[PDB]
Amino acid sequence: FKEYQVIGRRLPTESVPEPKLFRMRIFAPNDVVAKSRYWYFLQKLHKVKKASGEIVSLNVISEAHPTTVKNFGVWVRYDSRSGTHNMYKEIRDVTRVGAVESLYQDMAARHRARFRSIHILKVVELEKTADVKRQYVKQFLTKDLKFPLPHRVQKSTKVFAYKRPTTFY
RNA sequence: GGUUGCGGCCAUAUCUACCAGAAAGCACCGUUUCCCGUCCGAUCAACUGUAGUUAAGCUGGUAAGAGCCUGACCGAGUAGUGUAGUGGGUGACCAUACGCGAAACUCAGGUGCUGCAAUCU
Repeated sequence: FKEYQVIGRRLPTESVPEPKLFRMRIFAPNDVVAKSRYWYFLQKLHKVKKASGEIVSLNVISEAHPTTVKNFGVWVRYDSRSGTHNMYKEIRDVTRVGAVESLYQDMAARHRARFRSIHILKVVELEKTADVKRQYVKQFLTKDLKFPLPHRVQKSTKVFAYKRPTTFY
């Protein structure tokens, strides 16, 4: 994934030139999917369609500080078999892109919700801990977090081995 | 501009209710010998433009009007739908992708225009 910015005009009509312009932080894998997802999200907010309209600018937004662990709040409208829900998941990730990648998996695992079902409504780095509502984020926001990785396992490149394996760590 | 004759598109011209109309024209309007037609000179026919009148018609104007039209990132890019999938879903159906795309609804504006001929403070 990447987080494309997509800006789009509509078109110019005689009588109304210089139209309003719009902008979306589309989390799309590439220029081409960006430009879909933008228009798919436009077509649900305005009376404009890729034909009667135009993209202005793709710009790939990069994470400002991409080696800092962040608590990303994300709101999601996802469509079930039955009915469509809102949500609010929180994701400890080092970028928006990684978060929103790893949300789509988390949605897919926990709700069988495919990428095409989910909308990413808003994404937000949460400044304060406390605003982190979910327990499963909160775990890792503890004063002096130490833990082990019990039951380590070794990928032997060979078939056999003689030493008889161990899970010490 | 008004009016008349013949008109074009055929309600932006229809309808409902209330006001205004100088000039001309229109009209209502008077008469029954003749042609003419009726149960009945009302209609139609003829005669006068004389006795009268804008009351009605006709025209124009008014109405948070009915209707009619036109438009709008008003609703709705919805509903629907053409194509695509070894997409979902027990299925019923649904979601997406490339496409086209309504109607009610909501608001705004409008409410005959116009041709030829003739005529009129």
